[PDB]
Amino acid sequence: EIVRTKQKPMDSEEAVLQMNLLGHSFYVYTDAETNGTNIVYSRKDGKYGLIET
Repeated sequence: EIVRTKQKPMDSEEAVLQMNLLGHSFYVYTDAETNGTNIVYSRKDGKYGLIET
């Protein structure tokens, strides 16, 4: 419910909320304290996963 434009930093829990509001399987964003690019995504067993940098 808030995007920049195809072609703000948040923590893991907030990215997941955005990931689902849009209905995506993964979401790329910038981390708050590290300021690095992270990726949260849904795993098959229902749990969430996160990739760093």
